[PDB]
Amino acid sequence: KGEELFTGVVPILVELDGDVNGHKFSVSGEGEGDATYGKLTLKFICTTGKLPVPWPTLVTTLVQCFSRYPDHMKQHDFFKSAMPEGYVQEKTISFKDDGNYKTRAEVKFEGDTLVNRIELKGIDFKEDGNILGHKLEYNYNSHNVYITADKQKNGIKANFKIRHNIEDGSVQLADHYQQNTPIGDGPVLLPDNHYLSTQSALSKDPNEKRDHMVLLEFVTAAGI
Ligand SMILES: [Mg+2]
Repeated sequence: KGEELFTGVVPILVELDGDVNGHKFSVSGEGEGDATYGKLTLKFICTTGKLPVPWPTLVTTLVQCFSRYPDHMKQHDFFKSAMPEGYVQEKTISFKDDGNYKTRAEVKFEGDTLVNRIELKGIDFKEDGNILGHKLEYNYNSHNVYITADKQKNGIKANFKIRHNIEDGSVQLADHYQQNTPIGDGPVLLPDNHYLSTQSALSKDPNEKRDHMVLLEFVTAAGI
């Protein structure tokens, strides 16, 4: 069973390959997760130089297997149940009055390390919009990720709305439609309707000169 692999501190590697309106970029992330406290501590670096999109727009794309599922809700943890073979996570992120991100990721164990390999494709963004014009504040709000079962594809679906704070006090709504499917042919946990309560804190490393993001995240399952 997959939950046994998450009882302690597990190292994480995140690799993103992106293209937003022709602008190519790569992000490399390193850190660790401790599912017992639903804690994520990571440092992401833009390996290609300065990013053409704001760092907050990439948080949801950049490992829900580290969510803390209370003991009474363990039978509803799809994410850990798909491990070690892993799962495919596909998202369509629709930014209100702007373009969209279509992401495809494979989340799985590579030895004792949990890896998140992502391909991101962004299209139809406005040149001076909130995203390409870098008008988003370097912070993150607390959200609820509503999960439901997709018994047809032996996985789950998630529907949530992310609100990015704009520099003028307004908000940029980023509608998310998620779909997860297991890579392996082993039995997975099909959950009842519930949500993941998320809290994210963004910061910078004072000694780092490259474009980066330090992320402290806490994810807890609720709702049942
Ligand atoms: Mg077109």
